[PDB]
Amino acid sequence: SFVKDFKPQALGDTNLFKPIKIGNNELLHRAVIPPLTRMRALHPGNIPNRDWAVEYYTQRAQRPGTMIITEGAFISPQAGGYDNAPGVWSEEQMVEWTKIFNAIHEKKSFVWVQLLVLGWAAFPDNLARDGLRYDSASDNVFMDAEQEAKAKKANNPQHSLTKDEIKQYIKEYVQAAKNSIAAGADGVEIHSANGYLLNQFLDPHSNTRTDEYGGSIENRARFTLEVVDALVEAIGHEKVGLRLSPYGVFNSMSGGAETGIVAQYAYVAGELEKRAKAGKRLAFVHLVEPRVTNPFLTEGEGEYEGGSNDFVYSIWKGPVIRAGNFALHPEVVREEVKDKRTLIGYGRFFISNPDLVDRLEKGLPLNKYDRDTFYQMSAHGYIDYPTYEEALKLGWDKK
Ligand SMILES: Cc1cc2nc3c(=O)[nH]c(=O)nc-3n(C[C@H](O)[C@H](O)[C@H](O)COP(=O)(O)O)c2cc1C
Ligand SMILES: C=C(C)c1ccc(C)c(O)c1
Ligand SMILES: [Cl-]
Ligand SMILES: [Cl-]
Ligand SMILES: [Mg+2]
Ligand SMILES: [Mg+2]
Ligand code: NA
Ligand code: NA
Ligand code: NA
Ligand code: NA
Repeated sequence: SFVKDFKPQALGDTNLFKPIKIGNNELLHRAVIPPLTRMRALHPGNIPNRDWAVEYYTQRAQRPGTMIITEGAFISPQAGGYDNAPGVWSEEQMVEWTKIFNAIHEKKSFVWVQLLVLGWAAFPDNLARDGLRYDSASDNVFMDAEQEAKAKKANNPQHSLTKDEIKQYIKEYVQAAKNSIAAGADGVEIHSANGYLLNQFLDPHSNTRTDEYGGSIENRARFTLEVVDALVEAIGHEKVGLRLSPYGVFNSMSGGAETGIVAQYAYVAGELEKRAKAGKRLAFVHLVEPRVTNPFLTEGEGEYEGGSNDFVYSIWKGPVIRAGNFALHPEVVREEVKDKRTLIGYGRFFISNPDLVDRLEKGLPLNKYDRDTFYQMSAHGYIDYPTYEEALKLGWDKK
């Protein structure tokens, strides 16, 4: 069905429908598919779904010139811990990714691989089964009681990374980025948001380290920036973006309750701008808005009103993608895109609307999403959401 009480607005008369170049890609509009974990990869081997993933991405690539960021993809076994999320370290994975990238490109759209390392958000028992560590910045602060207890029961207590282990992750990010480009991706996004490993280093709640990787703003940012630099060197700044969620609380990050949080993220933005001014400007910075501090919560819940991401624009002077409860708020998007370097990521409603871009241009009703199938091993709720035309044929204008 369509979302019941939504009053759509046509956004075709806004900068959402003006072209923009991101990295090497000439986008034809500024509605971006942000990374969306869907848990259809198959075990063993974290293989992108051999039956459905091509079709899923093909559907969502249908508007020419769309930028798609993939679901988070693990850079190595040690970076993982969800059996049904994909990786980008093996030949068998890349065979499937190549098909996905080719399909997106045949629709004249673009694809950026999000590179994911879980840290304390991983399942410690899956890691133990596979002989892998359960990693984070620290060893004395935990995501939650259940994770701590699972790790202990698995004889895999949370481990504070050594400097050598950090270097090994950086090597894996580099190789994963290389693999992505070689298989045909247009670029990569470094996931430093939503409480995953890099964010666990950025945040003073999760990072209690006293070495060069914690204990100050500069030190907490060090791992993220080392990954940025390593990828810029390996595949070029024009093929690298970075995702941040300054106000996020998902995965037990601090959010605005931490009075130093804006400074921490302002420092990162400043370091990116310094690199840009020195000739190595990232393709984009992707920000999760305080509009959504926790994406498990229905739109309108978990909104933090005590902060804005606008500070980033005073610092970083390149493209900015913003995501968080924008599909139901065309009035907010209409104002944000007046800034000429702002793109809008639409997450949950791109799950349920493969033709979302047409619907945004033309002010059409939106398909309601089905949260129950966000992570199910099924084509249902993955590749069977209708286009607007198909929905009319199903009678959804009268449901
Ligand atoms: C099912 C689901 C999966 C997600 N997976 C990812 C992910 O892999 N990487 C990531 O950075 N964010 C992920 N997110 C966060 C989204 O990219 C997005 O920031 C968030 O849902 C807010 O935007 P929205 O209100 O348009 O959905 C996910 C969100 C949902 C609901
Ligand atoms: C909001 C959710 C459900 C989510 C899932 C996976 C990742 C990598 C993420 O960043 C966020
Ligand atoms: Cl509804
Ligand atoms: Cl799992
Ligand atoms: Mg110990
Ligand atoms: Mg159901
Ligand atoms: Na309208
Ligand atoms: Na099938
Ligand atoms: Na401003
Ligand atoms: Na249905």
